[PDB]
Amino acid sequence: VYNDGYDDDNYDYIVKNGEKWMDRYEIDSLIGKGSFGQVVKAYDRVEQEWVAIKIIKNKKAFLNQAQIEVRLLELMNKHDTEMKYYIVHLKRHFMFRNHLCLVFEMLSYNLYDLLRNTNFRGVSLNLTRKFAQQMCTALLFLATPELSIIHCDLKPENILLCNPKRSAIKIVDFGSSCQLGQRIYQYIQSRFYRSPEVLLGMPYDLAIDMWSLGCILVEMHTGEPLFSGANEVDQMNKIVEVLGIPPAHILDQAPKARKFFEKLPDGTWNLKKTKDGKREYKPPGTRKLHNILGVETGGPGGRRAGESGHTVADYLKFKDLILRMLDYDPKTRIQPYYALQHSFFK
Ligand SMILES: O=C(O)c1ccc2c(c1)nc(Nc1cccc(Cl)c1)c1ccncc12
Repeated sequence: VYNDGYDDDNYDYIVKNGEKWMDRYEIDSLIGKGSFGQVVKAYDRVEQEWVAIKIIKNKKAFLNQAQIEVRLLELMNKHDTEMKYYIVHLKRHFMFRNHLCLVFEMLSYNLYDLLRNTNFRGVSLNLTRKFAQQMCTALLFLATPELSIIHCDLKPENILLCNPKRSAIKIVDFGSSCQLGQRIYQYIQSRFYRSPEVLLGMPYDLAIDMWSLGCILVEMHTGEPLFSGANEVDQMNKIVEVLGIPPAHILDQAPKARKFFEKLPDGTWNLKKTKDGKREYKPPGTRKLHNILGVETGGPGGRRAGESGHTVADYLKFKDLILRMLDYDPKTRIQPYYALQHSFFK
């Protein structure tokens, strides 16, 4: 009784291995499920190639959002820049049995899958560098004036390997993305990678992606997330643990500022008083990124100690660029063009 027997009770098209669609697509198997719906592996009998079909849920709310996602992907293809090689390519889309389907290029595993293969010990600084450089290029593509696309959900699971034996990557899942101004949501990023301006309920631009990328690169080398917030309040505190109290000029304009801080008569800002009055966090700015990365002590947990490619100078450059991506001020946060000119990329 769900789409004449084609959908389950959760608005998802029941994937039948071996089904042939529109005499063109030979569906192989289901790759995985997400909030939007499902992604399946399929062969295009026409192009004689493998593709990944993103099947949106048969529900108005999910359809209306995937329409924005399509227009954003089509607008990206209208700009034949080399930089969109770090964005996944949408080949075509169609409606099949009341489902909007997006035909993407076939890719490999996501960066979180990669971290799991290292037992979350992390990948090398050289690999992290290559991930960083491709990602800043992708962020610079979206920063193009005619585009001005905020991704809004950058996270390791949204960065895919083109091939499991190489370092090339592509950003996927633009389902939460918007163009500047046309921002429609206030609760947009994944907690672990949520920018302080979003946490504080302030206006946001394309810089929120840069913040997420900074959190991604640190996790890609250490293997564990930089800010493991169990909720919005725990998230904002774990950031303060590393970067200190947000500057007074940002907190003076944050609608949600009193969710995490209180203004002392001094004219200064400080964390709220936990009800229990107990210690759950380190004092602000006392959990140093210097020691998180193991700059002078052999890398994250001393794992890279005595190994090529992880010199003290290499970490000093890495820590500097990361601290520029983790700038509280979205207007001073390093932007993709100048991030690419950072000495960390030599
Ligand atoms: O959203 C996109 O733009 C998007 C675009 C391409 C892929 C994708 C998502 N997700 C994939 N895999 C995947 C893995 C787990 C769960 C889900 Cl739902 C999907 C995948 C695999 C291979 N090649 C391309 C893709």
